Amino acid sequence: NTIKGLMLLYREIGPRAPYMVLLEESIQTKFAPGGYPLLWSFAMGVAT
RNA sequence: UUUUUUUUUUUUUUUUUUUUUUUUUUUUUUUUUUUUUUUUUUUUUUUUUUUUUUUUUUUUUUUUUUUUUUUUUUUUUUUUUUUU
Repeated sequence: NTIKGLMLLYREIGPRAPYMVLLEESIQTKFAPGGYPLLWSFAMGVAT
């Protein structure tokens, strides 16, 4: 559910969304793993 | 035709209970660390006219039958007798 909301937030940000870390947007913190540690940990499991 | 029966007799106020006694702020975490140009192949080579047959020969008028012969009037019964 949290991931689904984030994708809508990413679409809402605009053309500056991919360069969020470069501009150091405060919205970036909500995107970082830590708000969804369980799925991210599973995601890194298959990724590796 | 008709012959019975066909008023009434109880009871019918009330007696409880009905306030309250707990809890009810907070103590975590929450940036990032990879990868992400390309390396082949990619014209064509065959074949592709024609050779047969394709008139006709039979039959195809007719021969029977086809009027008629019966029957075809009628002959019974057909008021009433209780009760109410």
